[PDB]
Amino acid sequence: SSMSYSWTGALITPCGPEEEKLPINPLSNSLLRYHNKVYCTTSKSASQRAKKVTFDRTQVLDAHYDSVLKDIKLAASKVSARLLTLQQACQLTPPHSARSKYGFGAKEVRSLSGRAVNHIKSVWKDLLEDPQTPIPTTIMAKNEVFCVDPAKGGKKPARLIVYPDLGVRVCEKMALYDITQKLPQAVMGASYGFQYSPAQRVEYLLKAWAEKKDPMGFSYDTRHFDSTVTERDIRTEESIYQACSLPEEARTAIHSLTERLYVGGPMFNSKGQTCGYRRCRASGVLTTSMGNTITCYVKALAACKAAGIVAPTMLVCGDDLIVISESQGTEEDERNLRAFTEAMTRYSAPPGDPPRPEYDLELITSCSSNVSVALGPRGRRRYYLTRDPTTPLARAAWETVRHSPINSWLGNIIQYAPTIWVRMVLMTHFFSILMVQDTLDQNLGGVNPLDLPAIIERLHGLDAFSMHTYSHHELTRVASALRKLGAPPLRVWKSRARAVRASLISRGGKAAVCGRYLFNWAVKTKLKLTPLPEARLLDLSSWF
RNA sequence: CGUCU
Ligand SMILES: *O[C@H]1[C@@H](O)[C@H](n2cnc3c(N)ncnc32)O[C@@H]1COP(=O)(O)OP(=O)(O)OC[C@@H](O)[C@@H](O)[C@@H](O)Cn1c2nc(=O)[nH]c(=O)c-2nc2cc(C)c(C)cc21
Ligand SMILES: Nc1nc2c(ncn2[C@@H]2O[C@H](COP(=O)(O)OP(=O)(O)O)[C@@H](O)[C@H]2O)c(=O)[nH]1
Ligand SMILES: [Mn+2]
Ligand SMILES: [Mn+2]
Repeated sequence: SSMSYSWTGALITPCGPEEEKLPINPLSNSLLRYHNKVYCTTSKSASQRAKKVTFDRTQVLDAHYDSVLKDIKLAASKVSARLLTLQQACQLTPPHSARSKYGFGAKEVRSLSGRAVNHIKSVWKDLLEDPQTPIPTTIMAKNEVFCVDPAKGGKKPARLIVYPDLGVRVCEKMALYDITQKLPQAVMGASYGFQYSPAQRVEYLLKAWAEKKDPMGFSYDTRHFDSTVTERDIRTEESIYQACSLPEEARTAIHSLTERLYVGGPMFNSKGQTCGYRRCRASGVLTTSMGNTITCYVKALAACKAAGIVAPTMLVCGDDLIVISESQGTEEDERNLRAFTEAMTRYSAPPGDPPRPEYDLELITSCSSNVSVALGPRGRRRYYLTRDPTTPLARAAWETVRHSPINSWLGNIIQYAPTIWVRMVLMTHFFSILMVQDTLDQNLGGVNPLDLPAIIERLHGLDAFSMHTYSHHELTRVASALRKLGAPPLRVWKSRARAVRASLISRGGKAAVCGRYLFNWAVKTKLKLTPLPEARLLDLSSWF
């Protein structure tokens, strides 16, 4: 049947010179040694990611799909949505957003400049009326930093990103932005993944897993999920959008966006030639993150009934997904997950790595993270969220003229602040750099470094300063990830942080706070860390 | 490029 893409042969060009590493990486050449292993996915490789994602999709839905889709449309019934004033939509355009062909950019859209407000008024007028003629879209390579894995091919090709003009993107928010805010939370309930915070996700899977008389979990993600999206899939997506209370102007524009934009259309490279025709999800539209999640919930929930997964609890975050269900004996469980994958490929959502049932919560990985255990200050099992530190580390060493990595360090130091690798490797190197730079209180990312103990206690609680025995898996992984990248062994970071703690305490003030809290683990003789006044005297909602 | 915390 349908082919996800049909190419013209025109290279996917780069929309701006690509960064090259320098002969000295001054910030990270103490963090790790093997810089030759850290790469970035240029548009050269885009040529070859194209091959990976072009193929012949063919679905075979069945009574299990159609039973789910029906009650999901019944969830959609209880949702009331509203249009978005052309102004309000312009106000939600991101500040660095890519400018429009027709001479105006994000700065002009957000300040309601006259020229932009008229062009968008006419785009939205072409959206109403003309419901058939496609909307031209642009196709970009996406540059990303990784570590080479010789096992799995050496260097990943660049993911492909496809987006309409800026005029169109404001119109999408008009038609669909309010939908996105309500629909998934309504159709999927507690199974909606983006809803939870890192601590909340953990509390969930822990509850889901103890609620079983004999738990069994697995994760499933589909391969090339943007490409496995058939046209019927998108139109059945609209079928759910339209099931809510919409002003009639919404339905017209929605229906026209689904035809002219979402179901496919031409594609042009940054140079401007014709590049191909797309017949799948264009990753890079408003619905992308929500369509993905909803479609995935349907196909998943369908396949759960086909295979007979019993009492399953779910957690969908886009096309990543995890099911904690009731074990049916080992050898039925293996048979069911094959039925599961079987349905999921008859739904045009084949897997990547084939799923496998696991009976220990640490071995399930969804959204590039897993759950592990450590011991808390009192001796209690503390469950946190961790990951394979390979890619965060490779990114800590990405250092060109344009890009500086200190953001990458903080972004992970916060997100994964309880993990052994952050506590010992990232935090040690972070303060070790800023004390020497003497830039120990800039405003990196709208954040101040000297607040980290307060921020961390706000988000992960005081135990992130006092967690000590680490799970065997997590040790072997951290140890081996450092080894893979040239970084010192954990032993060396223990000594390095012992000293970074010294300079921090001795600097006094808010610095000495960081030294005693973030590096309690380093000292021979701990200090009993009490809560901080800023466990509420810190606004809990600047990003969370 | 889009969504999100
Ligand atoms: O490696 C990432 C990541 O750790 C952090 N980052 C980016 N986006 C987010 C979100 N949504 N939540 C949490 N943390 C985030 O910063 C790194 C990305 O920046 P990068 O260095 O890759 O790009 P540039 O060098 O072009 O720009 C420097 C940025 O650091 C800067 O723009 C800053 O504003 C990043 N930043 C956000 N940026 C953004 O556009 N939107 C957001 O909502 C952002 N939120 C945050 C939140 C925090 C806590 C930080 C530290 C930075 C953020
Ligand atoms: N626009 C955009 N979409 C993304 C990005 N990453 C993931 N997605 C979407 O979410 C889906 C999840 O895919 P992923 O698990 O990252 O890898 P894949 O399934 O092999 O393509 C993708 O097909 C995209 O549609 C991104 O950086 N930008
Ligand atoms: Mn995937
Ligand atoms: Mn995924």
